Amino acid sequence: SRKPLIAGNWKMNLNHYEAIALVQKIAFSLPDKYYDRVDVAVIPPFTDLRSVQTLVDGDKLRLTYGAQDLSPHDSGAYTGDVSGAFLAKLGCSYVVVGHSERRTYHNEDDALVAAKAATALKHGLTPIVCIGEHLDVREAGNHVAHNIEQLRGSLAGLLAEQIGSVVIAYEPVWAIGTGRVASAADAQEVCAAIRKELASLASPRIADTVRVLYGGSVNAKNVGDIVAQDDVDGGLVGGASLDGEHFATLAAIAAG
Amino acid sequence: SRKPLIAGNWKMNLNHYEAIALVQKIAFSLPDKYYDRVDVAVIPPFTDLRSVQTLVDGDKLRLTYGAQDLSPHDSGAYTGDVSGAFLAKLGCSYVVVGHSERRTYHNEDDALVAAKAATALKHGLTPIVCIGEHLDVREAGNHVAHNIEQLRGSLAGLLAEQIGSVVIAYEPVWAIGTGRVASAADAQEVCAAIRKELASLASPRIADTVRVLYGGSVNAKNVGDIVAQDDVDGGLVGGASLDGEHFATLAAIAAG
Repeated sequence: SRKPLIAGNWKMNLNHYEAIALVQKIAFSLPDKYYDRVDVAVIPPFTDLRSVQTLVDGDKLRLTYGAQDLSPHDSGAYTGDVSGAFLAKLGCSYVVVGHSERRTYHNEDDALVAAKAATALKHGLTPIVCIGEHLDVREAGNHVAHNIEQLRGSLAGLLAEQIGSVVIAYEPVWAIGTGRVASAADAQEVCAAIRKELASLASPRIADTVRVLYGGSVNAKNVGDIVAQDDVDGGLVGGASLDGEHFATLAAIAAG
Repeated sequence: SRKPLIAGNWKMNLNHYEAIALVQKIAFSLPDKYYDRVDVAVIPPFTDLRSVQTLVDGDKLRLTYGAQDLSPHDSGAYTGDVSGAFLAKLGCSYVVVGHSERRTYHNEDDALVAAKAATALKHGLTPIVCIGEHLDVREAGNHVAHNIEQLRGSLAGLLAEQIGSVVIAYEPVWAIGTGRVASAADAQEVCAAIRKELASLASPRIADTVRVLYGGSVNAKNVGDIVAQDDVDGGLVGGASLDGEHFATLAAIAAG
């Protein structure tokens, strides 16, 4: 089976002591037994990573953590940018690449996302490679093909075993601020097509190991229907990740 | 007089262990008498800031520190981005805005830089507002005017009193990787024109308090000539900032 993953994208929220308080809310809210059945990760801003790392390692917590971006380069004259080497040294397990906010606000195209994914893997990090279509594509009925094409572009250059080392997240961007709602069936249709394409880019065996997460709006009342879907392996969670009790509840549901 | 400022832009270099080692080397290397004569700051990657804060505060160091960028927003759905609220809580004194590398690699324009400067000030941070012309402009002889227009655009929206709370850095981008070399006289020409413009944008009294740094190649061989100039108040240092002894040496020279 694929072990489900519930990863909380905090976005640009929470300072370093707020970070510690949130991680403690989660740790003290989620019964230990659940970790054998679900992987649970927090994804704080860069500036919170030291604080989270030392809490998680110092208290031997079973939650893992990650970052929200990284440079396609390893080091050098890139003022403002953060290397995957730094994230690795901090013990990060995951790094989000290609989030729709970065694609939109920061002009990140598929090729850059692919480069970031490769660099993540060079530093032993698991990239969470995000894809998803806008409402115009969805309305045209071309959402499956568009997602496949975006996946191919965002994984370009990766070898089959490298594909086996990524996570994919499907963001139904067409359901953000448009008033549209993505159903569990909508999620399953795309995540099934993702897995079929991964089987081509790698192998069926490898595609069957890759976690494909839902990255739309997740809460306690919809998470179970979504993660119950055959090809959906968890969630890249937005706003609910900032409420420790709520986030713990998502993890418990995804576990069983 | 204006007290000189030597600020070390680490760029995308040094993990959190290396950051600690470097700051301790700097503190070991720079005699305490020098801080009454020069202000010294380190500008690490985001992921090193907590580590640097705890060392500075716990060792009661006289060096200060800052970050290499920030969002124009305070919080929200900006995956990957870092808030000036976070930087303030980490005890940063400075934040670099509009570094040439961000203008070139990340498409930041003067208006974005001005918004970042304003947001830095809202969080009690001193923005280091970077400007500088590329080779084509220098080769045309229009460099002063180009810099003054960039300065005006990169400080747009700031009130006269807020201009008193910024630092300016002149980057001779035309001499960065081109084979051209900027002299101390070249720095003084632009820095004097920057101050003249600050006198117009703000007032002559405010302009005489604003630190204007040189942000080209600074090393132990040229720092004295640079800081000797009438309108140059220090350096935004690159690669020499990564060697604790060398960096301490720069500060010592800048101090007398």
